[PDB]
Amino acid sequence: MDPNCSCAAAGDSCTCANSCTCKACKCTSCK
Ligand SMILES: [Cd+2]
Ligand SMILES: [Cd+2]
Ligand SMILES: [Cd+2]
Repeated sequence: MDPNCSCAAAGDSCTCANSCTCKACKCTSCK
């Protein structure tokens, strides 16, 4: 369930290099 952003999990491999989805991503790959 991706509400606004389900990244910054530390360890896991988020996919913010292809196409971001989070509505409120805070990853350095999408500011
Ligand atoms: Cd990410
Ligand atoms: Cd992102
Ligand atoms: Cd995110």
